[PDB]
Amino acid sequence: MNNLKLDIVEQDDKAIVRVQGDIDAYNSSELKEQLRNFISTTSKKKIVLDLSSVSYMDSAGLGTLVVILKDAKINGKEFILSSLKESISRILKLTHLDKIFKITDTVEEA
Repeated sequence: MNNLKLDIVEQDDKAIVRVQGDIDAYNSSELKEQLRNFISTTSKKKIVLDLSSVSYMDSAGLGTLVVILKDAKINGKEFILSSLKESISRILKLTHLDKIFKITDTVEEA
């Protein structure tokens, strides 16, 4: 219960958010609406969505990142992701999302 979490930080000039959970319809449901919150709450234009705890990501999870971007552009901000597992990494390049939201290995790319 209450498995999906988000570890938002801004205090070093980058809105880094360690997602804590995997992403199917039990969690993409929630990871979405909380990340749409995050995009509004976060004052840093630079979001680094650190997926270092995600491993599985379903089609509802894919569409969620596409939601998060569109809310970024509403908010006039950047949207970047980080910490790509073999799965997750593939599932960003699988729809060319790696050019849409960039991607980074680490904060040294971000």
